[PDB]
Amino acid sequence: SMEMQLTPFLILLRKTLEQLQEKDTGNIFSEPVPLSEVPDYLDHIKKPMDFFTMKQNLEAYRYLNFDDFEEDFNLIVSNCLKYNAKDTIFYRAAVRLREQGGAVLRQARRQAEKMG
Ligand SMILES: Cc1nc(C)c(C(=O)Nc2nc(CN3C[C@H](C)C[C@H](C)C3)cs2)o1
Repeated sequence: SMEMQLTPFLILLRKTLEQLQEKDTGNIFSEPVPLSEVPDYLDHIKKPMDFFTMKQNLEAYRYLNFDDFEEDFNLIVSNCLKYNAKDTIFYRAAVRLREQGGAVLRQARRQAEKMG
């Protein structure tokens, strides 16, 4: 909501972001894709995203509603599916992250709705 207390909501986002990052068992989503090793990445991906950047956005108060937070998580997944071939560790890991992050987000959204 417009008038909900922001600090409980941001603590919820911090807890949720930690739970999502814990699903990065391949350790490929928690820092920006290294452009020095993937120099054509921005030719394909318009909005890179990763869990460190999400933490920066959170602490800069760029997430004022739950949907924008979830949209950036979804970008981590969709960027990875888009850039990488299906028969890669990266692609398979993005599918796993989509599956595991979904339950985290469903529970977190229920908590966010109770704050409005
Ligand atoms: C989700 C995704 N899509 C793509 C195309 C990639 C990708 O190329 N990841 C890569 N990681 C590395 C190595 N990694 C090691 C860490 C310890 C630090 C961190 C900055 C770099 C090289 S390339 O990841």
